[PDB]
Amino acid sequence: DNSQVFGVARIYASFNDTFVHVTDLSGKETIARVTGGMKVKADRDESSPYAAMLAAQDVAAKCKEVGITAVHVKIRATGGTRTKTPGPGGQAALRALARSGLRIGRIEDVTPVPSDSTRKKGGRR
RNA sequence: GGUUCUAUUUUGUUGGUUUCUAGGACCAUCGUAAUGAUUAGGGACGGUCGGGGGCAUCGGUAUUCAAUUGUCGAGGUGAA
Repeated sequence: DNSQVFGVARIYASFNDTFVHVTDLSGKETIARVTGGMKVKADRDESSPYAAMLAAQDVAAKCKEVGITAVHVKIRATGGTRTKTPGPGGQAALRALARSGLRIGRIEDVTPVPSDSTRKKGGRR
């Protein structure tokens, strides 16, 4: 209904999850599809870029009803849902958008990056 | 007994002239003969650099908490 011709998307990609939403050019959503929303949860068997491509592709089905052309992605973290490889999966979503009738606008890396990169130890909550 | 005059020396005091001696303030230059390529200390004037200091403000990103919308499972690990 909205017919917002471009919009942003943050690709969240933690170790188990790879949902892909695609919002408009202002902020409010219209469509997000979860990894569990693509039927699977089995914790260890959630990692790879291969099953993560399917969850990110079912986004395009309901995104059709609005009609977003250029999806401008912001990748946060790297992981996804698995059928094969343990480890990365955030590269999956970019392939899903590119294979559908949706277009890529720009690729941005939007991560909380510290200066020195360790795991934290030393101080409160 | 001593007085008086004259000459000389010494001590104190005063004045003109001649000659000689102490003491106080401030500043220039570094010459050459006795260890041999020496501007050794403090700055004033005029430009200049820096995350040196303390305080008072201000801005941005990320995280967390609280409230509200759209949307249904996640987080961890070598497996758990």
